[PDB]
Amino acid sequence: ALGSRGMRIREKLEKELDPVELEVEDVSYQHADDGETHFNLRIVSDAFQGKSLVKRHRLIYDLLQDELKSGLHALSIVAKTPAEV
Repeated sequence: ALGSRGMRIREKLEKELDPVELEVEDVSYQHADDGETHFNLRIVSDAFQGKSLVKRHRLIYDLLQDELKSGLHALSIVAKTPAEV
């Protein structure tokens, strides 16, 4: 399935957000093993309660910043609470 970066991204989000639903989709092929440069993320987590869309976005970027500083180019983020699905 996922390459090494994809697996790290999934594990980091699982560890920090304990999401009820999590999808990590490598879409590097759309922009270019293709490099693991682009992922779509769909995360359903309690941790987003009370946070604006942009705050949720920035939270995820912060958690994954080490990837962004070493080959990860873009993340497309859908971040919802269980109450929102």
